[PDB]
Amino acid sequence: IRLGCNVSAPSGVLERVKELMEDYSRAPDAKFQQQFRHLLSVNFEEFVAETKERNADLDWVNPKLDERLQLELGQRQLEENAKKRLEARKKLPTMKYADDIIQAVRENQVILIVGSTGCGKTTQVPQILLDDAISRGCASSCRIICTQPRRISAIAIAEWVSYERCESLGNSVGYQIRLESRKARERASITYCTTGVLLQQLQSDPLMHNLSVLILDEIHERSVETDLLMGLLKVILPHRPDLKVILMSATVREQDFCDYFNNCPMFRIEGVMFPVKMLYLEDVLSKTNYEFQKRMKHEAMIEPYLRRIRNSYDSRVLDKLRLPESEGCEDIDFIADLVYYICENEPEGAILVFLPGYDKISQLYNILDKPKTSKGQRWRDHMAVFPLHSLMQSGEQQAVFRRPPAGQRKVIISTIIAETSVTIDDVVYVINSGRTKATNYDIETNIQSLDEVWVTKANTQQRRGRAGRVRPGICYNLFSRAREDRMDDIPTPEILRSKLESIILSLKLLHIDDPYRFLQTLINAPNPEAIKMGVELLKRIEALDQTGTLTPLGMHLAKLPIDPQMGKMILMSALFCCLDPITSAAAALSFKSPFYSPLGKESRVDEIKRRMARNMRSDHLMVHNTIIAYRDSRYSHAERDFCYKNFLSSMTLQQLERMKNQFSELLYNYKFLASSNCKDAASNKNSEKIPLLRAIIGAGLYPNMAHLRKSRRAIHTMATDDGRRVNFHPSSVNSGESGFDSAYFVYFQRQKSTDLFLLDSTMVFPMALIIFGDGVEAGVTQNTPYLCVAKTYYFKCNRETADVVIQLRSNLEKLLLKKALYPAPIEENGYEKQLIKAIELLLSLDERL
DNA sequence: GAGCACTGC
Repeated sequence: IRLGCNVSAPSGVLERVKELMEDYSRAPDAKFQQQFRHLLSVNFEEFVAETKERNADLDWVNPKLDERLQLELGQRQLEENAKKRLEARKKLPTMKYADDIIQAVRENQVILIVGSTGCGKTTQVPQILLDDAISRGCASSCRIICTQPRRISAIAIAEWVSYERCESLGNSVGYQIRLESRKARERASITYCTTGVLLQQLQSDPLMHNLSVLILDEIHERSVETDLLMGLLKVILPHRPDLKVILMSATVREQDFCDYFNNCPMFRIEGVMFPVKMLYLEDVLSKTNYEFQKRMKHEAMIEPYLRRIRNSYDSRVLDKLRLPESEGCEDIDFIADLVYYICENEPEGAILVFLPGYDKISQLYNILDKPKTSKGQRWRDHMAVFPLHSLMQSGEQQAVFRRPPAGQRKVIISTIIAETSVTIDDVVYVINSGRTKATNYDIETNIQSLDEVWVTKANTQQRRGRAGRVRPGICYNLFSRAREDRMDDIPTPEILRSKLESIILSLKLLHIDDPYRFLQTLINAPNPEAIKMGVELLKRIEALDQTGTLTPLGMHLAKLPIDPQMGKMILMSALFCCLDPITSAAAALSFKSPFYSPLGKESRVDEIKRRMARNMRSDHLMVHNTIIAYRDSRYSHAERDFCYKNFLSSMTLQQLERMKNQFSELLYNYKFLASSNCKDAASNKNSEKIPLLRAIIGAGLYPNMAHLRKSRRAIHTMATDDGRRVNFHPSSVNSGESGFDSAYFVYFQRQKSTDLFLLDSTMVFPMALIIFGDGVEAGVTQNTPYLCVAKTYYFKCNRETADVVIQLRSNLEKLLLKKALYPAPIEENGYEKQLIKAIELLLSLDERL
């Protein structure tokens, strides 16, 4: 055991802390406690009966509305606005199958519709079912929900379908995503939403009584949400005979979902796309004749294949396939040369280059922008080159979508973001490197890593279609067919990649209390060891008790749309009156940083982050300072100038503001706050006390702790609490800095790439970790009295301070349990405030002097 | 000294 710095507090402070604790100890309506007791006392059969009675609205129909919309449909089908657009819709393959889909839905609870791009299933199926219900005089019984994986798709599809019906958004078609909606009319309507919106609405309507038809789209992508939804339908559907479900998939292991729901009926609907010829590395080199130079394994892969194709290609072409760097993106000049090849030959059209990540995008951009080869210098001024990455601004401007100036060919250098998330319509040419990056978690070492990997066959098939939107395209794959043969069908289903705390907790509000039993019923069952890791984390933050039963705190956290650790932090910031900085930190961790990282500007970005961090040694407080400065720029009508100078996305900043406001409104509704405004002065009295903000941030990121031992940019010797050496990620505001006031840090995420990095950190003080943490005990190790935290970090502490801190923790636990069971704002002059004051006083001792 | 991509009444 190694003893750390002395945490003893002065007698004058100890005296006041004990006065404040004893004032707190002299303390003597709750509808939340009755709801929590009721949830725990009902079995699943009762839960089902009670939710039926509470969501009965769809038991009510409106015969005059039914008659009126039937009449209006028949009439307006003779108007000349529709009946053009109806003849155009009938060109969509899905409309050929309308009557068979109507009949199959009528005869089956679940059907599956399988189709590729252009088939029209997403826009036409909801309309077919809606117009049939209206035609049959059933209109007001029809409420159709169609889930989408992505926000932008929910909006765009809803707007398109609304236009096809000659309606403004909000009549028969609507959309709902998080914090934005254009709601359709209540009945005889189609709503497009993100899958997560529907999952959240299950808390109020767990058996889905409030819709007649559920359409799950893009299930072949195997997001957590749709995988979970399908598992929940196995619980729900036996209790909902009248509910209809239409599953929708691209043709990517479509049979999995058919098998998963008994053997349900499956429609295969043909696509509409222009042909895209597929070339592989052998064909590419046979065209360009590019010459390379500056385990194997690989040799066992390529040599049998070179035998099979020996007569179809020149031997010098085949011989290049034996070079391991011929495949993938390992040689960027090879890729640049293929770009030049397409620029010289082939018809006009844009080039879309799929590369794994930021680093290789930067390399290809620099080669094309500042070429060393004469062939490149000829082409430099004839290309319009756009790097595309989730951290770069290019996707948030218009230029990459519009056609380039005449005589210039657009070249887009992209990550997987342009596979689905981002769409460029004038692309005729795709260079598919076959490489992406993936995050991998190793259960046994508890290490998350980011590794360059081969893409899957489904990825290659998706990238190929990206060349066929306008005219016949070409897809150049930078690997051999032998490499393709070795690729997996699909990416690992993301639920096998996921941390499970939030899911397990949310299931409790649906009365699925045994997560081992339910998650085993998914299409791919997560590792039971990851479920246990999820349950143990939830017991550690006391969202579950030691029996695994939901606590009052756990119920509150399940009702916030954020990971429970950060939900806890937000709730603590309400009690400790730091709401605004803490919701900023939580929202940035839950969503993302507002900072861009544009090509070549990375040291400039580092300097901006430094200035926003204001020497507070926290990436989390840095984000909040950014938000404070962003508000000032709006108040100054300097918003654009501010975002430009500081490399900030105003779109991300505005979304972070919306999320902070959602957290504030929910806490207000749950009676933890007197005001719903996250800036409200009452909720923020402590928001400029930095040691208090470090304490609350620590309370949320605990137990992820690190300890720095080191001197010198500076070199760092630092280890997380598990003993593994780490460094701050270079993008972090603590990388390379020296002179930390404290050697301790908390962090949200640790990740291995070239080193084991902390991607974000806040410098913290021991006494804060001790007050809000666990594994706390006082004792004597050598002859020195100590106080420890997590049974890991042992601090010199005298008896007087130890006994007061241990007593403080007991009262804090008592206060937290009571606020969770009986939510109410902490009154300024009351008993509970005196315990808050005791803690503020102890934490203020670490203020920067 | 480095950052695949989604998302929440």
